[PDB]
Amino acid sequence: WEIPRESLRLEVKLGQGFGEVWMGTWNGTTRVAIKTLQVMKKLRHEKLVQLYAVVSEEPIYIVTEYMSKGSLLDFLKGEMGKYLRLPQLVDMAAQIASGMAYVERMNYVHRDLRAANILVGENLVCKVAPIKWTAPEAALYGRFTIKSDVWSFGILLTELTTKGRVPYPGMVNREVLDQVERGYRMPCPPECPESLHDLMCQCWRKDPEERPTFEYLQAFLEDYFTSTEPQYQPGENL
Ligand SMILES: COc1ccc(-c2nn(C3CCC3)c3ncnc(N)c23)cc1OC
Repeated sequence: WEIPRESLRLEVKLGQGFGEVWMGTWNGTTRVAIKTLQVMKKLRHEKLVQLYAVVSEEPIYIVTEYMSKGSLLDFLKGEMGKYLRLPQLVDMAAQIASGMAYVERMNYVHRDLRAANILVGENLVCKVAPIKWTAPEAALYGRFTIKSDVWSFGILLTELTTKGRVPYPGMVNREVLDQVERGYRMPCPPECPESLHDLMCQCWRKDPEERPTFEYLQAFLEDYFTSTEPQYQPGENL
């Protein structure tokens, strides 16, 4: 996994803050993402951003596949938001579901699944790479599980369907926590089918063991326009 420092060229800054992320070149021939300051060495999946190489002595360098559109959150908010429509958004949701199903199967917990933590490439490829996105049992008692990730996935569906807005518009953290424990849940967002809001509701069940698996979510999302909304019609935004 270890590569020589002189094999890397750092071209453009992409982000900063703990360290930075650059776009660059590996071995003079490969566009890569470079980040400066073991799970990533074990995990492998087409919907998981792929580690390429490391420089493991301070100053440390992490080298992964390049994702050309930046974060899903940035992508949704930018020039592309205006044009995404439910079939695109449902498709991206399904890809992430697929990523998380691999994580499910491998026995890992992600713990911070949300749009800022997903990357987007060419051709709408999406890949896996604070109260408001967190399941109550996780936020309150540190019970982080795949089931709390499923909760976050529910919140990400709303980010997808509102094209990147903050969940719980106008409420502050303390307000979200209090309200959600009292049984509040986000209503159906404008022009988004009730059947998809119902999936969100399934992710936000109080009993973490009653929430759907990712394998279930992936299959539902892949099949959505044949099995669930065979008669869908694009509207003004979705
Ligand atoms: C855990 O390691 C990383 C996680 C995310 C990114 C990453 N971050 N970024 C941008 C910085 C804000 C999103 C990327 N852009 C394109 N491709 C990428 N792979 C990235 C880079 C990483 O290392 C190269």
